[PDB]
Amino acid sequence: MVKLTAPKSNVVAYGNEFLKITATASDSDGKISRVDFLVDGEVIGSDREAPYEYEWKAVEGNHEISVIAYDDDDAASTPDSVKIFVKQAR
Repeated sequence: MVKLTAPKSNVVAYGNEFLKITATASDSDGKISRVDFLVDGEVIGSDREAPYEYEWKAVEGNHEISVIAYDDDDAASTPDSVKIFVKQAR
């Protein structure tokens, strides 16, 4: 399983500034190999070690941020996601 811990849906963010995405992940059968971080369904990057975190260069407008945990068989969890709105670059 995976849980998105940040950001919240009301996060204040601006274009071209970095937004931190954070997630927990765990698995009672075997081991989490990585957590992928997604924006609008596109993988922006991965983290292989807890605490799982990524920074995204924010782009203005509506976006959905998600996380997917992958096990040792490289099998995917159901995603956790949040919808945000990124303001125009200052």
